[PDB]
Amino acid sequence: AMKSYEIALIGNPNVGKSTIFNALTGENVYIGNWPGVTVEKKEGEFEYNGEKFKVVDLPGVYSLTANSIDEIIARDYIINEKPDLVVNIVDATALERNLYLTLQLMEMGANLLLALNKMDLAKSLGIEIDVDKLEKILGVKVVPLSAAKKMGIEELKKAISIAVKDKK
Ligand SMILES: Nc1nc2c(ncn2[C@@H]2O[C@H](COP(=O)(O)OP(=O)(O)O)[C@@H](O)[C@H]2O)c(=O)[nH]1
Repeated sequence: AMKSYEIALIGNPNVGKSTIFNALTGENVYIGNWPGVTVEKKEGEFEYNGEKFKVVDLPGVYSLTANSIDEIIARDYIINEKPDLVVNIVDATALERNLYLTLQLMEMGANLLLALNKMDLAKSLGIEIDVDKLEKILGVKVVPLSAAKKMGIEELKKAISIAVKDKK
């Protein structure tokens, strides 16, 4: 009946991935781990419009090399599980370093959406981001938000429903 999609959340540690995951899924959540390791695996889902969205939280990583079991898990999933959409959660207060992962993600031909979190913190720290320039330079859609202050989440949901169609 209801059409489904699979989306993955990935970014550096401490960017608000857990906060965004909870905001998107609420009570619909299973918590376990990846096979044979003590790396936590969070999965949940939300309904938006008439469509259903399975959300997998990938391990927080700084790059997608193979220097850790986390990078391995994350890379294996992105490439071999082929999610309809990778939501790359990026911290606006440390853009440069967050974008290292982003570049690798683009390399892999991930269907990508950029969630530029912590806009409040950046503003309060005097950090300026030209979101439009960023969107332009990367050729990826950028959704500014502040998940901890419950701002932009709805915007994000909408952008997700739109971005998954870009896998076709
Ligand atoms: N200022 C601010 N803090 C945030 C935001 N989102 C998350 N945080 C805080 O950043 C810290 C780490 O967030 P968390 O979701 O646990 O990050 P994760 O490690 O990427 O999963 C927590 O203290 C959050 O409250 C935001 O939009 N603005």
